[PDB]
Amino acid sequence: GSMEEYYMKLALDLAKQGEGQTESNPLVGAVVVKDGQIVGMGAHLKYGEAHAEVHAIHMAGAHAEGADIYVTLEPCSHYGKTPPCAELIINSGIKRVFVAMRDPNPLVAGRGISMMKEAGIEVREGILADQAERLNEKFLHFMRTGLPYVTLKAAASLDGKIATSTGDSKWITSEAARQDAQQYRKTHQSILVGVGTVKADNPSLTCRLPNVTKQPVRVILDTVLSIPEDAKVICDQIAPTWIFTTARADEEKKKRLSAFGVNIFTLETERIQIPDVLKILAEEGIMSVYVEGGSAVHGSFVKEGCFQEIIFYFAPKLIGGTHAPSLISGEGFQSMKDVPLLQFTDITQIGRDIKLTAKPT
Amino acid sequence: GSMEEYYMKLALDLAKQGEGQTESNPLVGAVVVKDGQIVGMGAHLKYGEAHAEVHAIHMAGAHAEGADIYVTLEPCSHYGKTPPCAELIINSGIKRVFVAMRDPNPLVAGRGISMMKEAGIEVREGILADQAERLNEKFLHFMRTGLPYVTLKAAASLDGKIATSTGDSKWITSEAARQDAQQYRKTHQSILVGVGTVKADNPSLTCRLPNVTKQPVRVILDTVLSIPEDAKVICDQIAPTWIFTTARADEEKKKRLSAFGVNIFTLETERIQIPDVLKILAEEGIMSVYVEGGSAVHGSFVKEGCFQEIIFYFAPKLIGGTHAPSLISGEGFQSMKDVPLLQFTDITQIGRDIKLTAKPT
Amino acid sequence: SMEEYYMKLALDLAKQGEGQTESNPLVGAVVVKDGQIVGMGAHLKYGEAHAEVHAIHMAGAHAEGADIYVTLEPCSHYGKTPPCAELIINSGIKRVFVAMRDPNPLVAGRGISMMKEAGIEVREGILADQAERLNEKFLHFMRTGLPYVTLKAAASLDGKIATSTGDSKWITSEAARQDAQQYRKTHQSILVGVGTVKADNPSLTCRLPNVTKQPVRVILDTVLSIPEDAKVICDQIAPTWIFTTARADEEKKKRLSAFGVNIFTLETERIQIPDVLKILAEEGIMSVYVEGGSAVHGSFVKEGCFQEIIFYFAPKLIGGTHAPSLISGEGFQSMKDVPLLQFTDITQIGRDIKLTAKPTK
Amino acid sequence: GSMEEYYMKLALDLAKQGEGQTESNPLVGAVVVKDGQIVGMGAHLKYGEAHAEVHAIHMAGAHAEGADIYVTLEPCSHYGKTPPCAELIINSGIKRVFVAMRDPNPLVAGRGISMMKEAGIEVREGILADQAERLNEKFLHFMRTGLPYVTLKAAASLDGKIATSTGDSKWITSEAARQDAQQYRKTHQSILVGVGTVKADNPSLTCRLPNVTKQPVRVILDTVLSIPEDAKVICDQIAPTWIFTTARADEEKKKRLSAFGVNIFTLETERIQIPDVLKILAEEGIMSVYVEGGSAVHGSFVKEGCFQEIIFYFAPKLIGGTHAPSLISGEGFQSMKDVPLLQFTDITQIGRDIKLTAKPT
Ligand SMILES: Nc1c(/N=C/[C@H](O)[C@H](O)[C@H](O)COP(=O)(O)O)[nH]c(=O)[nH]c1=O
Ligand SMILES: Nc1c(/N=C/[C@H](O)[C@H](O)[C@H](O)COP(=O)(O)O)[nH]c(=O)[nH]c1=O
Ligand SMILES: Nc1c(/N=C/[C@H](O)[C@H](O)[C@H](O)COP(=O)(O)O)[nH]c(=O)[nH]c1=O
Ligand SMILES: Nc1c(/N=C/[C@H](O)[C@H](O)[C@H](O)COP(=O)(O)O)[nH]c(=O)[nH]c1=O
Ligand SMILES: Nc1c(N[C@@H]2O[C@H](COP(=O)(O)O)[C@@H](O)[C@H]2O)[nH]c(=O)[nH]c1=O
Ligand SMILES: Nc1c(N[C@@H]2O[C@H](COP(=O)(O)O)[C@@H](O)[C@H]2O)[nH]c(=O)[nH]c1=O
Ligand SMILES: Nc1c(N[C@@H]2O[C@H](COP(=O)(O)O)[C@@H](O)[C@H]2O)[nH]c(=O)[nH]c1=O
Ligand SMILES: [Zn+2]
Ligand SMILES: [Zn+2]
Ligand SMILES: [Zn+2]
Ligand SMILES: [Zn+2]
Repeated sequence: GSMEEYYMKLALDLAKQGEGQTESNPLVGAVVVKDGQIVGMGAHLKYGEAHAEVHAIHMAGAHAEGADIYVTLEPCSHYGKTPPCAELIINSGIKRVFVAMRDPNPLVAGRGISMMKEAGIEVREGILADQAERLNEKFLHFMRTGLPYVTLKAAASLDGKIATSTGDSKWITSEAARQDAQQYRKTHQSILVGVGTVKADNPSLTCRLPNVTKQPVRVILDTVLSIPEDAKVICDQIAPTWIFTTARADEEKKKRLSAFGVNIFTLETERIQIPDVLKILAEEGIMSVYVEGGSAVHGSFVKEGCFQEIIFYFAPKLIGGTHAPSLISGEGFQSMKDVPLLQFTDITQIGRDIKLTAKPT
Repeated sequence: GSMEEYYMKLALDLAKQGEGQTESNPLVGAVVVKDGQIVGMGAHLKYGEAHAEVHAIHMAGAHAEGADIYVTLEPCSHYGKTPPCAELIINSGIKRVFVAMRDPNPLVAGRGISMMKEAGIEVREGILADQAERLNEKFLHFMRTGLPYVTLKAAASLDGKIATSTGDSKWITSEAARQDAQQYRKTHQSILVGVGTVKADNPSLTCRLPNVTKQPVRVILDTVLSIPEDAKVICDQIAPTWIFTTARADEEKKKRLSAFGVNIFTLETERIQIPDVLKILAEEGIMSVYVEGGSAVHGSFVKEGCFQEIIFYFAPKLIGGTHAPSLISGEGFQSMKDVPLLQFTDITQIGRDIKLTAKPT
Repeated sequence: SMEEYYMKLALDLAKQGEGQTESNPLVGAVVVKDGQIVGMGAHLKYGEAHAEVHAIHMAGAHAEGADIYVTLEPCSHYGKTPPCAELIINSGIKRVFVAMRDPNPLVAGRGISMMKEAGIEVREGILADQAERLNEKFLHFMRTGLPYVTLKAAASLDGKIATSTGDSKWITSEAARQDAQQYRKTHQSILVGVGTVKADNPSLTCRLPNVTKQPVRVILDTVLSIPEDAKVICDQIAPTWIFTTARADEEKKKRLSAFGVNIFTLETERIQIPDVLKILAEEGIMSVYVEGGSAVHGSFVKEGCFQEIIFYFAPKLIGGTHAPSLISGEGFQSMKDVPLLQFTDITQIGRDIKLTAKPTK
Repeated sequence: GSMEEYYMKLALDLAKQGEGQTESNPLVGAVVVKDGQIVGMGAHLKYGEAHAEVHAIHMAGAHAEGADIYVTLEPCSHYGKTPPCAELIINSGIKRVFVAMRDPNPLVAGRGISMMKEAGIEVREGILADQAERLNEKFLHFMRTGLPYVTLKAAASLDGKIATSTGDSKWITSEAARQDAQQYRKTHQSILVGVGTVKADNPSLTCRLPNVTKQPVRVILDTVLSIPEDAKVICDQIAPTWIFTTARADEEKKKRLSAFGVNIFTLETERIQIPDVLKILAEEGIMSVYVEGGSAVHGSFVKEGCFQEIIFYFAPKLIGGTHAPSLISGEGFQSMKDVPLLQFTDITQIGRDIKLTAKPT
């Protein structure tokens, strides 16, 4: 093993400790070494609070002076919700710093390294950038593309059906699978679904796990605003509800809905385009979207190539039926030469079910 | 551990040396031990020829006197193509017999143990029973139930499509996967497909893997003989071809295909009944069937509940589209409370694709 | 179990302070609030903030109502600053998880009761074994009052530490000697009899990639016949302490003191191991890595003063009736008087085999 | 991964089944393959009985005509206890022959391969020669060197003492490891010790494992024939007892013992030389010798380099004692550069003891 590597490693593991506590902020670890001895360690633990460097340097005490510091992400240079870390590093008299990777965030891009270099501080980057990458996939993708990180999820029988030819779907996959699916209602800032789902299952789309601290944004794709006005996603006040329609939506009805706190987004088109929906979500602050329902909705996402992750749960059952609804509705790909290739990322059993996850290639 | 278990293990390993050589006969092994030494070893190597016991007892010679013998399957007691092995055992002076499991057929079951018990021989049962069962899974099924061991095989995209909405399916699963499937055209006595597949692809349905001892019987399902005599099995019958048709199956055709070697069967009904087909083959000495033909065919087998194994190859590809052929078509179950629950027995990544195999409860 | 997850994190945090705490034990601490990790800490510098202090300070306001996991009983005495148990009480923490109690019989349980008395819930035992391993040597020193002793020896497969001519330069491999180097990092002192210094003139220094400190080199030299030009007396690389008796020459002791050598004069005719151990403890040496000295080893064994024994065997055979064996000296008279040890580990390093054993109770 | 070597692996496995029934004869296996099918199998199961090729060809019946045969050893062409199998192969109609390795008996070797080739049989050879070599390690050694295959076994403390300075040896290693030691008194044709080991233990050197059959030859090294007139070996009558002595052997006493069944070999040297006794022993048919003698005896064997294998049993104990006897005494090597390098073969714990086995390189 290496020594500069052991330190960046410790920083990555320190980073993991904030997983799911930092909301929109990324996971970050910081470890200060002075005279070959660890004197400070830190991690971003809570959104809106001290960053990793702040904790590490404050712990470092007076050994901060002339010491080294390893950060999994480049020290921020902006005056946002927290003061600049780059500034804290230079004002604490840190000799040299090691950054695993640059913060793609528009208002920090490379700016944090320049701010420390011009102050004489030696900056080195690259150490374990691969794992630093695996640490904040969503945040990163969002900062680099401007579009939310999209995950598509569906449950189905082993022969690919999502219900019988009569629409029965009461028990396709076990409770263990459903419970596993709930994790995603936490790693994602929003749950996305078509109104067909609301009309059919009148879901709560809210997370029913333990660490309830910030319900996810519930997005509804409703082309002609036919959503039932009595629906949970409208009269439960449990979480933010955003609906996307077109000019074909009824003005009066549209006024009644916002009266309940629902935020409507009227698209200047005839058929809700997925790409416009994503861009708008990104612009409102949504960094991740968990697309749960609408085989047609999944179809639009798959056809336009707007997904980073695909997650299917297969049950050891066979539904059959020529007219039984399949996993992906909509247009579809004409011939094989046009169908995109994906790669399986994880195959794991959950109860009696199988969970296959794949990603674009 | 146990020495008894070692001998039975050895017998089991000897039995396998005849795989794919014993035809309809089950694999069987035997080892004779005298005064703690191995003096005889044997297995069934050729159909219609000596059984394991005949080989082992011969090799043992005078050592068979007062010795023990371990056999994987109950020693025959009838008069097929070899005199009763129980008699051979009795007259060799063998004192004790270790039997893994009894004979499948309900009429000849235990008749062997009884004879030997009558002659004063000690018969022990159960040692490595489970492994003996796996060695002749299909055979044991045939005898025990009176019907073929059915295996349904299919390959589809991750979203369960057998082809694009425009019939294209030229590239779904990897060649490595297509290759892994060939191992089934070797372990099954028959391969079954529907005429739909015949005219759509014009398959050979022949085992290409290195072993070429005999040709899996090519069973085709037709209803009116729309099968293009212009190709496939018809032309150059590399192996036996059997077609199941219905009364209204023309006349000049029915007696025209018999002109080659095609054995045409004709069902009474107007609707080809699966349970009738499996019974017909069971009569024809076919002990196992490998079904890969059309989604409809699989649908029938599934609705009828006539299958012991399901093997699905999933490619990391999303074909999508409504009207894109799915894995199983036809009737299917309308109520989710009527969908039979199966169990996954093996997950295996093959090339880029995933191989799922489930068996019924 | 989240309990174990948090203690494990506290344990891993404690490790970061290895070799940086002098006589202070390694300790980790993590503060959890509403299911979230809000504070982390470990003792990193001798004479500086304890783990509980870093963790609690990081937790900030979140400490109120929070949970804290600590690998060792929080101190409870009143020195320059408030004890850690008092800190916890003040911060508003409602539950404490302690892996193990203070080793000092006079303090054990003191911090616990101090915290319960303030209405705080205290749970003990979580990962005690690991918390025990973390400070093994420290714990032993604190419990018995003597240093933790490891005896190490390299020898041919037949028990010889050199040929009959004294030739021993490399019986074991480079890899094996490099491995043994590790114990020079984990012990505060390395010990040998003068014989080793006369025969091999070793430096007895720790030459690992990272060495912020050198272990005290202790020499047992009855008559003070050590060569004044030996490395241990001239390299100035590490402290060198010698134990002699009254037979030692005063002017020589003066010459050696001028070189920085620490000489202890025992009031006995022979050097007693129990006395040197006692004097080393009085000087603060909690661990001793004993190598050179078949006679030295013999004394440590006959007196029963070792906690662990490590033998490196080489795939070699050196004969010799006069070749030196592993443990010279008196030895046990009868096989019923020989204490039974227990193999703790068996590993192969390069072409050699490393065996470690510890006595039994 | 080829069928070519699968068949040979099989033959090897078949041959393994006669282990410890072969006696002097080597374990051999044969597989007859006709038109891609295993039609016959065999192995040498009993001494003086049929060779592998016999059983296999018989079982192959008429399928032997124009078939192949894989043998783990060159088919014998001489008339020993049974006729020539090479003759058999030919007269059977078999055309190809795969031999794994040629015969060791120089005069009796080569012929087989030649005898066959002379009949038009294509003889390929070398397949799995590696495995075939370990199968009969001792046998091949004896035939290739004319010397017995030697094994040195010893049981000592972890510090290399085989007794206390009092001579007390009342069990260093556990009974479990003592029983593990018995296995060798079953696989070696003779067990050897020095007279010292007799007039200080009066062992019987007899075997005590189920199915004892023949009892190994007991060889004693007695320089002056001072062996006690009454000793379990002299008068037990359990097993043969050979003694090697010199000129200084009392003629009277020599005669007495000869009347008791003891065969005496007098050497014309002043001291007994291992190479001479190993030469005599081979001449008398002894192919292997288990040496547990004494440290002096082991020293002689090591010094001469007269051993193929060394097995040491170490107990989790420290005996100590500068005068306690060591593992290998005698002259031994003066310089580490002179010391021969061995290689660790196997490391296995037996109860609380450790069993090390090594071989010269
Ligand atoms: N039918 C199945 C699923 N289907 C469930 C529906 O998608 C349903 O709309 C959501 O679970 C509603 O979320 P909630 O009311 O807010 O807790 N999901 C599964 O994982 N397996 C199945 O078998
Ligand atoms: N289209 C695919 C499959 N398609 C299977 C079809 O039924 C096809 O007609 C038969 O496999 C043809 O057999 P033959 O080699 O001509 O004798 N099967 C697969 O495992 N993967 C696919 O992509
Ligand atoms: N004789 C052998 C050993 N001998 C150990 C002696 O005590 C030797 O003086 C020290 O290891 C020298 O250490 P230094 O590098 O000068 O600081 N130790 C080993 O690991 N293998 C052997 O063969
Ligand atoms: N002393 C020990 C051994 N002692 C080995 C001696 O060679 C001893 O004479 C023989 O094992 C005696 O066998 P028998 O009485 O003739 O059946 N061998 C061991 O493996 N462990 C020990 O502790
Ligand atoms: N969490 C984190 C960083 N976060 C960077 O700062 C943004 C958050 O800024 P703020 O509004 O002040 O909280 C986020 O967008 C990211 O680009 N930087 C590094 O200093 N170390 C840290 O631990
Ligand atoms: N092959 C085999 C057995 N086969 C038993 O006999 C049937 C075959 O009978 P036969 O027509 O005479 O070959 C098969 O149905 C099974 O129940 N029995 C055991 O004696 N040992 C053997 O090796
Ligand atoms: N056991 C064995 C062979 N044994 C070879 O024959 C010798 C034994 O001869 P015999 O005295 O007749 O049993 C032995 O020295 C070995 O070299 N040869 C091969 O034919 N196949 C066999 O299975
Ligand atoms: Zn910052
Ligand atoms: Zn039979
Ligand atoms: Zn404290
Ligand atoms: Zn032969």
